[PDB]
Amino acid sequence: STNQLQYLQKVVLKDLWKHSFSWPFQRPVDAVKLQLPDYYTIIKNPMDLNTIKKRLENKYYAKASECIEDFNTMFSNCYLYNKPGDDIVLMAQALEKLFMQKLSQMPQ
Amino acid sequence: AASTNQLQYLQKVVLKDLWKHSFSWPFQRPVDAVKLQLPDYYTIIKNPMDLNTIKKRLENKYYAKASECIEDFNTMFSNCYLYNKPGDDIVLMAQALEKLFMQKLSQMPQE
Ligand SMILES: Cn1cc(-c2cccc(N3CCCC3=O)c2)c2ccccc2c1=O
Ligand SMILES: Cn1cc(-c2cccc(N3CCCC3=O)c2)c2ccccc2c1=O
Ligand SMILES: [Cl-]
Repeated sequence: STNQLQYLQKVVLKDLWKHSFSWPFQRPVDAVKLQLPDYYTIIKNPMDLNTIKKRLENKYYAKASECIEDFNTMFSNCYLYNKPGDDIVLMAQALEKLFMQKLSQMPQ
Repeated sequence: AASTNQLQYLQKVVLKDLWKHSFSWPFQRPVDAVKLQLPDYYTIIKNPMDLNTIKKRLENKYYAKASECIEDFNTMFSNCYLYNKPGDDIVLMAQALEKLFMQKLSQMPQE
């Protein structure tokens, strides 16, 4: 559905980006820059808001469910790599909460 | 009453179908950290959550909104991801359940 894909692009992604905690998720985790020796090894499918945004712009997704899967991968990647109480985890959870709320207002 | 309809859906459809999934069994009761010999689980997982706790809260009309129940579901999953490691079987198992959760959430009656 291009309608749901449009909502994910114009509402969900925009609103997550506006959130004050979005900045660490705004581009791929650059494991060389951040000195994370194991990240590319154990996180099999890195994902971020900018990749999702480019894919929606390029009409890469066929259904909204594939775009939603990328959002969930971005969040679970962060939980899987990090530890409870980490600040990055606290930011991801606030973003996931917002994501979960805006999905509840998805049309169709 | 719109919250009630969505909570009925969460109870009778989403929770039921996750429970039916072959990978649901480790999530059907709270993680028993004593039984499982997990010395740090209760220390670092601040709000443990499981399918039986959610089932009981739905049966006891504990939630006021569907969003509060959805929060417990997400807590169940992120707890698992946060405590465990990428590639763990329990993580693969939660990811399958989480995918089903999002699929059934997509058919939630907009009320
Ligand atoms: C989602 N996420 C994000 C960051 C993270 C923090 C600060 C900065 C950046 N930036 C900025 C541009 C490129 C870049 O990588 C990423 C991170 C750092 C250490 C461990 C885990 C994570 C993580 O899981
Ligand atoms: C969600 N989850 C579940 C289990 C897990 C596996 C097998 C059995 C049980 N059971 C059965 C009855 C009580 C009980 O605790 C829990 C687990 C084990 C080790 C580390 C993490 C986890 C985890 O994160
Ligand atoms: Cl209501």
